[PDB]
Amino acid sequence: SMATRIAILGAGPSGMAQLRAFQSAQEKGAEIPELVCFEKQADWGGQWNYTWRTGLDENGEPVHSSMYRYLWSKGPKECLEFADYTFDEHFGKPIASYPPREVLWDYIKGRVEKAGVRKYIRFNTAVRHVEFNEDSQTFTVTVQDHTTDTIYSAAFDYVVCCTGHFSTPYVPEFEGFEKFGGRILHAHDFRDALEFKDKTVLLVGSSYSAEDIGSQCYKYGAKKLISCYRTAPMGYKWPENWDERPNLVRVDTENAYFADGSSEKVDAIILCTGYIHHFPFLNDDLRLVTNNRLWPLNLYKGVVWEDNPKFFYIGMQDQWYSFNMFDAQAWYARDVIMGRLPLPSKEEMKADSMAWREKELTLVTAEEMYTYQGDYIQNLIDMTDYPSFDIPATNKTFLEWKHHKKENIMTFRDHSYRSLMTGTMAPKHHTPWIDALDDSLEAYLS
Amino acid sequence: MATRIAILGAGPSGMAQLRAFQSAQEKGAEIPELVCFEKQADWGGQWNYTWRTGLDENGEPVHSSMYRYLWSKGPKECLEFADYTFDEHFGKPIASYPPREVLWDYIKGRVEKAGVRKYIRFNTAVRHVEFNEDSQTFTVTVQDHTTDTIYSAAFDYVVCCTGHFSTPYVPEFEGFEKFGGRILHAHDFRDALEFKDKTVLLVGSSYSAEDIGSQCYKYGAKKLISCYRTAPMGYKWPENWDERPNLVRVDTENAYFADGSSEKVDAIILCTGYIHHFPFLNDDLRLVTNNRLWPLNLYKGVVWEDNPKFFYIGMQDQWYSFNMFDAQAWYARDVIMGRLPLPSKEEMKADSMAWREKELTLVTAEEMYTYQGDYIQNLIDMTDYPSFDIPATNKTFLEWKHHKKENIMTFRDHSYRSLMTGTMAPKHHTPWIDALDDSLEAYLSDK
Ligand SMILES: Cc1cc2nc3c(=O)[nH]c(=O)nc-3n(C[C@H](O)[C@H](O)[C@H](O)COP(=O)(O)OP(=O)(O)OC[C@H]3O[C@@H](n4cnc5c(N)ncnc54)[C@H](O)[C@@H]3O)c2cc1C
Ligand SMILES: Cc1cc2nc3c(=O)[nH]c(=O)nc-3n(C[C@H](O)[C@H](O)[C@H](O)COP(=O)(O)OP(=O)(O)OC[C@H]3O[C@@H](n4cnc5c(N)ncnc54)[C@H](O)[C@@H]3O)c2cc1C
Repeated sequence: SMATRIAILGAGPSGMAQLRAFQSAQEKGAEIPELVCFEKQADWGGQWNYTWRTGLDENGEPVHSSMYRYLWSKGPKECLEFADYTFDEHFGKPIASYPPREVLWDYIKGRVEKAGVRKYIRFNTAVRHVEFNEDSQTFTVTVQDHTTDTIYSAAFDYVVCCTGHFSTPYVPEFEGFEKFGGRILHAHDFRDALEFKDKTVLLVGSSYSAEDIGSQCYKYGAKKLISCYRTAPMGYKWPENWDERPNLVRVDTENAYFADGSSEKVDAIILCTGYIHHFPFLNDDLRLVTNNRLWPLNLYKGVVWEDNPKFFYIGMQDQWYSFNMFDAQAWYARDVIMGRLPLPSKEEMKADSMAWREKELTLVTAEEMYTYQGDYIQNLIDMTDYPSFDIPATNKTFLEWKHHKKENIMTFRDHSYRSLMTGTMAPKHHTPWIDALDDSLEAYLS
Repeated sequence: MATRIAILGAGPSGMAQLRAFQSAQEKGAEIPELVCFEKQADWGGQWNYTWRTGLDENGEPVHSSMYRYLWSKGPKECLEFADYTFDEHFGKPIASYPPREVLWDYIKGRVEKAGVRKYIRFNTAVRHVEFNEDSQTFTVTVQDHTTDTIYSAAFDYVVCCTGHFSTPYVPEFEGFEKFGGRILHAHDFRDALEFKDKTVLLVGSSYSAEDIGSQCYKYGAKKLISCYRTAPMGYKWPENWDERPNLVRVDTENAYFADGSSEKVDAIILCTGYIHHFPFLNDDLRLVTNNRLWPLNLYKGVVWEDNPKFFYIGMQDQWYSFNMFDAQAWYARDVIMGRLPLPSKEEMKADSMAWREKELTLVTAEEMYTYQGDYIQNLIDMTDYPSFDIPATNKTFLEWKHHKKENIMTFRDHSYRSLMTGTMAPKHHTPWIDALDDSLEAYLSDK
């Protein structure tokens, strides 16, 4: 109805938030651009759409989801609630604070099922190339539609990139991998923990993947777990059959050797070494290059590409906050696309981003980090009609979560926190984490 | 010479393409400028083994489907280069079914001698090829992973040598989303010892199934089941390996089959083939076909009929391999160089149709490899590729077929005669089943 045409790449949480932002503005009576969203999977959800598939999907594209069986929320759900679609509204009842994948998946779909935005999406279509033409001032987006096996392009006035940054593995090599006889994989290819039942598992890395894949491995009966770190130990007090050591240095037919001179028989090695920002459809003029951090550079307000401000990136930061961060972002992007918030000059954009980067470098403690992100989110929601929830109250919730993890890393998921949107407190779940062997939504909600 | 060629990939076909040009210039011709792009850090293609699975370190798809303990699948006598013999490379006779590392060494040998490595830009992935109608040139856009830059270059011709056995065809079966063992495609199979003392289901009834089964067996898998969609492999298997009708569904631990059987299974390996997948090509340049002896739209099986400045090498199914690619690369070379002019689109189409009509006739393995030999024969008669004896190579194939029928676990223990040198291969020092060391070093010593 407005003259322009927008392309949204990806229908993960960020892609869905972006459609939702437009749908919301129009429901309040605005005229909005034409929307096309492209998604390579057959259904929306992004990471949350679980697949048994590993490696390359059935059309030959990279498998996107890194999620595995038995995965549950990693932080209080109370911290990732939508300000415009509460947990109360979706579920009709109170539920525990750390829901399984399927439940959280259900929740986010619910919002966009209600919004009726599914119709903007062309599923099973992979983005191949985006180019900007200087003379028309438009982007040409080329895609492959895998349902018809045709490749075609279309012209757009703005492009919002919502393709995530936790799907292309960073996989470093260690000496002797070419002759190790057990399995080597990246966290990205981890599926069923029962595959590692009665086995000795090495996890390389000291971040969330290593904490969590370790825990699932443990909880489903891995015989022994070794996890090893490059910089500093995770530092949690692990179960009896799990130990932390200095980094792996080499491997041979059955054995792993470590930097402290230890050595051990190992059955499988899981690289929990993170991901890279990888945009294979973008040229150097549009393509973001960064490591995982709270403040990537060259994004104004963390979302506008400074070299071509008709291009936007959603959710490319590291994530303490997640779902409502993407909303705050998508709402911003929407508003600038729609002319409601004009942009400053390239010089001020750069100055502003530099200030944000300066402060990022200041940050030492987990507490400072999520607060920094809250400060960021706060800035965004103040500029748009996103409902402004209570950021400091969400920070306390993060703080409590931090503590519970320290107390006992195996039972942090058994606690409860209060919604910052509704005020409702979460009930205890009906089963302790360690004993809830059934990841299904059906079991979680009975 | 005025023009500029882009060669995509430095596997056996890419290397053959470089070698054809180098050869022509060694006999005194002026050749085009050459750029070859390879995404891996070394040449060899499938033969360059990687422990990596899924996506490689730059984020590109892992290319090699090869696994530890792999050896040649047919007589080496059948895949010898007519211009670089096994005798010349190795300085001695060797057995007929060499390991991966040994064949790898042999093909690199030819191009190390030719000095063509300097044309290649390694660690560079091809992203897009476009043809511009107004300049009549191709713009090839690539990412260099050493510098992390994306750039383009203009070319007059493009030869595509990126292979067709690297993007898995992976079908879904009911209940995969809840099975608790591993699911993988043959593409991701690396060490057989990962399946020691385990029960392994192999879905499929072709070469991957035969060979991944055999490796699994030979390295001590407890039990093997292999199931087929159309017809059984039909070989007489070991005692802990059986063939059944197709898998229908799966649950937490169990596999159920079409004949009503059911079994506890540890790992499922899909041995279901690959797809021709060219993610850098638009519909005007992109070949779409299933695995076969005669894909359609390739004139002489190499020239893209819709834009004859674009060429495809090694896109057929492979009885013959390495010297088929040479026959082709030499043909492509000669057309690109002006030595062989092309007919009209109409005759290209008519000729291709005739070849396809015959491909539909083929029933027996013997007819199939003979067809391919007829095809190869046609190509080498048009270029100065040395014409070896195709009928003699056909016999070798035929003997190989027999040995496989007699005993599927000892076909690799036989020996055949080179069709290039006449030399007969010696017996290997170790029976296949007992040769647990896949290394070049072990294969070439005398114990
Ligand atoms: C293993 C794991 C566990 C996590 N757990 C939690 C958690 O418990 N809590 C939490 O808050 N966050 C968690 N996260 C963070 C997660 O990043 C966010 O929750 C959320 O998934 C961000 O979604 P997104 O839309 O930005 O990207 P994604 O969820 O990755 O989705 C991006 C979309 O882009 C599509 N796409 C990509 N490339 C193309 C292409 N070339 N063409 C077409 N479409 C394309 C993908 O198919 C996908 O649908 C987890 C992440 C991982 C990897
Ligand atoms: C598991 C397996 C076992 C086999 N065993 C035998 C055997 O024993 N005997 C036999 O005769 N044949 C065998 N083959 C057949 C095999 O196809 C040929 O031997 C030979 O490897 C074909 O070489 P190629 O150059 O055509 O393709 P490939 O060997 O696949 O090489 C193609 C090259 O293209 C490069 N490439 C692809 N995409 C890009 C890109 N986008 N950008 C840059 N570079 C790219 C690749 O990295 C690779 O180097 C086997 C095949 C498989 C899968």
